[PDB]
Amino acid sequence: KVFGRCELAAAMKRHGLDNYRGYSLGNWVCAAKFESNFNTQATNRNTDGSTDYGILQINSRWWCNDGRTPGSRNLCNIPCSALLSSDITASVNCAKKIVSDGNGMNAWVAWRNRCKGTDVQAWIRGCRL
Ligand SMILES: [Cl-]
Ligand SMILES: [Cl-]
Ligand SMILES: [Cl-]
Ligand code: NA
Ligand code: NA
Repeated sequence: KVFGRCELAAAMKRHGLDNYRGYSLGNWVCAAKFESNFNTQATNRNTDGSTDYGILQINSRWWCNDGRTPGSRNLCNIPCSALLSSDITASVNCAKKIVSDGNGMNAWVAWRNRCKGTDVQAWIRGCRL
């Protein structure tokens, strides 16, 4: 599914991401925009052979099992394909683990480089929330 900006904001809010670990909703929307262009089906391979999945580009090296990332962890205890669903629940639940692991949203390179330090509230401006 390709979410609209406000549609995703509302879904993320409903799933408890607003202010989760201190990160306002606009951070999460911004991260999703630049990680996946709001596309739940986005996948991208990494140099190391892991792959990033879904709207938040969660990495099979650590977070999910895709069966082809040898020696990797599955800290979210999910098949990576679950992160591609139109239902963002699995992505959100796994993102909550990631963001809680000590590094905050710096786990998401696009967030670091394109959202952090910007007016992220712009990403939810105009949305009925
Ligand atoms: Cl915000
Ligand atoms: Cl694997
Ligand atoms: Cl933090
Ligand atoms: Na992979
Ligand atoms: Na994801």
